[PDB]
Amino acid sequence: MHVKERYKNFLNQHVGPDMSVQRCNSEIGPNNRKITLSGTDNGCKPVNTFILANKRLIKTVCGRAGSPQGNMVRSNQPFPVVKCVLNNGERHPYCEYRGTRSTRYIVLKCEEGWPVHYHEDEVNVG
Repeated sequence: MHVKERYKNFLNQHVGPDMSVQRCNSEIGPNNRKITLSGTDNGCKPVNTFILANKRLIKTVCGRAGSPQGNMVRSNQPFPVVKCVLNNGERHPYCEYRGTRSTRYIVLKCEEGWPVHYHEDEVNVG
Protein backbone atom coordinates (compact mmCIF):
# COMPACT_ATOMS: atom_id res chain seq x y z
CA MET A 1 0.00 0.00 0.00
CA HIS A 2 1.45 3.42 -0.82
CA VAL A 3 -0.44 5.83 1.49
CA LYS A 4 1.30 9.02 0.40
CA GLU A 5 0.88 8.22 -3.32
CA ARG A 6 -2.82 7.51 -2.74
CA TYR A 7 -3.14 10.74 -0.74
CA LYS A 8 -1.61 12.74 -3.63
CA ASN A 9 -4.01 11.05 -6.10
CA PHE A 10 -6.87 11.90 -3.68
CA LEU A 11 -5.74 15.60 -3.81
CA ASN A 12 -5.75 15.52 -7.61
CA GLN A 13 -9.15 13.93 -7.90
CA HIS A 14 -11.09 15.39 -4.98
CA VAL A 15 -9.61 18.59 -3.57
CA GLY A 16 -10.70 21.74 -5.34
CA PRO A 17 -10.80 24.79 -3.01
CA ASP A 18 -12.08 27.09 -5.68
CA MET A 19 -14.05 24.67 -7.81
CA SER A 20 -17.39 25.34 -9.38
CA VAL A 21 -19.90 23.46 -11.44
CA GLN A 22 -18.95 25.37 -14.59
CA ARG A 23 -15.38 24.02 -14.13
CA CYS A 24 -16.22 20.27 -14.09
CA ASN A 25 -15.18 19.66 -17.69
CA SER A 26 -12.06 21.73 -17.74
CA GLU A 27 -10.78 20.49 -14.39
CA ILE A 28 -11.38 16.85 -15.06
CA GLY A 29 -9.91 17.03 -18.60
CA PRO A 30 -6.28 16.70 -19.73
CA ASN A 31 -5.30 20.29 -19.56
CA ASN A 32 -5.76 20.13 -15.73
CA ARG A 33 -6.30 17.09 -13.44
CA LYS A 34 -6.67 14.56 -16.25
CA ILE A 35 -8.96 12.39 -14.07
CA THR A 36 -9.73 9.05 -15.78
CA LEU A 37 -11.70 6.00 -15.19
CA SER A 38 -9.91 3.25 -13.23
CA GLY A 39 -8.51 0.59 -15.51
CA THR A 40 -8.29 2.87 -18.48
CA ASP A 41 -5.76 5.29 -19.91
CA ASN A 42 -8.38 7.68 -21.30
CA GLY A 43 -11.88 6.87 -20.02
CA CYS A 44 -14.40 9.05 -18.35
CA LYS A 45 -15.24 8.52 -14.74
CA PRO A 46 -19.05 8.38 -14.33
CA VAL A 47 -18.89 10.72 -11.26
CA ASN A 48 -16.20 12.74 -9.53
CA THR A 49 -16.71 14.97 -6.61
CA PHE A 50 -14.55 17.95 -5.76
CA ILE A 51 -14.51 19.06 -2.10
CA LEU A 52 -14.34 22.84 -1.92
CA ALA A 53 -11.95 23.03 1.07
CA ASN A 54 -8.29 23.06 1.82
CA LYS A 55 -6.46 19.76 2.08
CA ARG A 56 -5.51 20.25 5.67
CA LEU A 57 -9.08 20.82 6.71
CA ILE A 58 -10.22 17.73 4.76
CA LYS A 59 -7.42 15.62 6.40
CA THR A 60 -9.04 16.30 9.82
CA VAL A 61 -11.94 14.06 8.73
CA CYS A 62 -9.38 11.27 9.07
CA GLY A 63 -8.66 12.51 12.63
CA ARG A 64 -10.97 14.06 15.17
CA ALA A 65 -13.41 15.63 12.76
CA GLY A 66 -14.67 12.26 11.42
CA SER A 67 -16.63 9.26 12.75
CA PRO A 68 -16.61 5.66 11.48
CA GLN A 69 -18.89 4.48 8.66
CA GLY A 70 -18.13 0.84 7.92
CA ASN A 71 -14.59 0.58 6.31
CA MET A 72 -14.84 4.42 5.68
CA VAL A 73 -15.12 7.57 7.69
CA ARG A 74 -17.90 10.26 7.61
CA SER A 75 -17.14 13.95 8.28
CA ASN A 76 -18.65 15.30 11.47
CA GLN A 77 -19.39 18.60 9.72
CA PRO A 78 -20.81 19.03 6.19
CA PHE A 79 -18.48 20.23 3.45
CA PRO A 80 -19.23 22.26 0.29
CA VAL A 81 -18.81 20.00 -2.79
CA VAL A 82 -19.24 20.09 -6.58
CA LYS A 83 -20.48 16.68 -7.85
CA CYS A 84 -19.68 16.17 -11.57
CA VAL A 85 -21.78 13.46 -13.25
CA LEU A 86 -20.94 12.14 -16.75
CA ASN A 87 -23.33 13.35 -19.39
CA ASN A 88 -21.81 12.43 -22.75
CA GLY A 89 -18.48 11.28 -24.20
CA GLU A 90 -16.56 8.11 -23.31
CA ARG A 91 -12.97 9.37 -23.68
CA HIS A 92 -10.67 12.35 -22.99
CA PRO A 93 -10.51 15.19 -23.96
CA TYR A 94 -14.28 14.92 -24.46
CA CYS A 95 -15.68 13.85 -21.15
CA GLU A 96 -18.59 16.19 -20.53
CA TYR A 97 -20.29 16.46 -17.19
CA ARG A 98 -23.22 18.01 -15.46
CA GLY A 99 -22.32 19.49 -12.06
CA THR A 100 -24.29 20.16 -8.91
CA ARG A 101 -23.17 22.33 -6.06
CA SER A 102 -24.13 21.07 -2.63
CA THR A 103 -23.19 20.59 1.03
CA ARG A 104 -22.60 17.05 2.09
CA TYR A 105 -21.25 14.93 4.93
CA ILE A 106 -18.32 13.48 2.99
CA VAL A 107 -17.35 9.85 3.29
CA LEU A 108 -13.66 9.00 2.79
CA LYS A 109 -11.31 6.04 3.25
CA CYS A 110 -8.44 6.99 5.59
CA GLU A 111 -5.05 5.36 6.16
CA GLU A 112 -2.98 6.43 9.19
CA GLY A 113 -4.67 9.76 9.18
CA TRP A 114 -4.52 10.45 5.43
CA PRO A 115 -7.50 10.47 3.03
CA VAL A 116 -7.01 8.07 0.14
CA HIS A 117 -10.44 7.61 -1.43
CA TYR A 118 -13.77 9.45 -1.81
CA HIS A 119 -16.99 7.39 -1.55
CA GLU A 120 -19.26 8.61 -4.35
CA ASP A 121 -23.01 8.22 -4.62
CA GLU A 122 -24.16 5.67 -7.20
CA VAL A 123 -25.07 7.61 -10.34
CA ASN A 124 -27.09 7.38 -13.50
CA VAL A 125 -24.90 8.43 -16.49
CA GLY A 126 -26.14 10.46 -19.46
